Amino acid sequence: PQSVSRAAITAAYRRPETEAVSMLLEQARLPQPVAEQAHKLAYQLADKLRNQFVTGETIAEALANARKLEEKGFRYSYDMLGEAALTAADAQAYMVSYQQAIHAIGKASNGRGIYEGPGISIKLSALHPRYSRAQYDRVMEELYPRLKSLTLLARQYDIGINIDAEESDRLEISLDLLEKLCFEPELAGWNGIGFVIQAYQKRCPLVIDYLIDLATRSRRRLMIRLVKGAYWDSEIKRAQMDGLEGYPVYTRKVYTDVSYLACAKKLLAVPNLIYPQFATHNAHTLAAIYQLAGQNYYPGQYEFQCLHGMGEPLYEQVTGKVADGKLNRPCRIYAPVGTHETLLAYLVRGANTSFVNRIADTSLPLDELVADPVTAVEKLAQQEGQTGLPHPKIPLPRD
Ligand SMILES: *N1c2cc(C)c(C)cc2N(C[C@H](O)[C@H](O)[C@H](O)COP(=O)(O)OP(=O)(O)OC[C@H]2O[C@@H](n3cnc4c(N)ncnc43)[C@H](O)[C@@H]2O)c2[nH]c(=O)[nH]c(=O)c21
Repeated sequence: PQSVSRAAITAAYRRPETEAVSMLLEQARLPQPVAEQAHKLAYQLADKLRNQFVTGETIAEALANARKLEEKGFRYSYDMLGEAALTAADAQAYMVSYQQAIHAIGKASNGRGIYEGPGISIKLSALHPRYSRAQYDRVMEELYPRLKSLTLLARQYDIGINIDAEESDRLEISLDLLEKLCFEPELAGWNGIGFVIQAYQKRCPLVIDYLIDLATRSRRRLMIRLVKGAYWDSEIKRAQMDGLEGYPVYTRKVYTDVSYLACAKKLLAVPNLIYPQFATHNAHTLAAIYQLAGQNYYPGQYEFQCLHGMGEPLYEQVTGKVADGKLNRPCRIYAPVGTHETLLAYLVRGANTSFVNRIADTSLPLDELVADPVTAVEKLAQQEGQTGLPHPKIPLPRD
């Protein structure tokens, strides 16, 4: 059974890009004081940037190697990576591996809790055979009890447990799993449940409204990892192959940047209901959130996140003491754990390296690198005669 907010999500599924962008544009606005500040900071972070991906083969080794950056203010979220589960036995192997990881992480956490201590990150596609194409009934029957069991194990140790986000046609299933989990009696009062949402989806703002509703109804604070989205190519491909009325995601990168900012504001507005975790390696996005979060930061207000191997050089400037030239804002490192061989997944994941490749391009000016998304959309509208038009090289599926 659904709440009104929950039922509201469907409509936005693949709504016209011009409409979606129009609704959101001004919501992504940086106040003038904020915008100038964010630009200056963004500039100095990217400029400083213009001047290894596996944390450990086992969780014990990952934990051993974590002190170095934890001492500097970083936090960690560990994920036992590997291929999607194909059989129930694969799923169970992953289950066993997650359980063992939680005992180890919990022990190392040693009562640090869900904010300051490390946490676990899980992938639903690891926990159910052929999840990408699995049926609702079977997921609820077989996946849910695993998710609940892992979550209770994390509560026992008081560590955060985060649910990943995958392809857009998995969204609704994942939300049902989240809703049921939030009403478990044994989880009452505990706020360590975490969930990923993807800004590149047109449904994202509506998903946020539902999450706010859910946190309210279930009397908790949700830990929400806001990312841009990792599956853009395949989202575009699948909609074309299926001949849909439109895309579930934006087709221009700047639109996703606009969406991320508008969504970040919505998250920050409700400190009682949400602990926002801003996962980005983009220097402007970081700087903007930093200013948007306002004055009088406190540790439990929010955190940044990044991928191991991609984010440290940026966040070395952010996490740490102000006396040392840092910003004193925590960053949680997402740390893949497993045999280095199984790192092939990393290589498997252009779209997702937009900013990091652009900052590597020393022929690209820093000022265009850290340009305001909203301002850029207005410029595009000026040139093209209308706001929020789809990428010119990507027509609708039925074209
Ligand atoms: N897991 C997860 C967990 C953590 C801790 C992090 C930090 C990230 C992920 N995650 C990956 C994430 O979704 C992004 O792919 C990644 O963080 C890179 O984004 P960012 O650092 O913000 O750099 P950017 O500014 O260059 O953005 C790139 C981003 O823009 C979108 N894009 C690209 N091209 C586009 C076009 N033409 N039109 C619209 N949008 C376009 C893409 O989203 C691209 O990624 C991750 N991702 C998940 O989906 N789910 C997860 O659980 C995690």
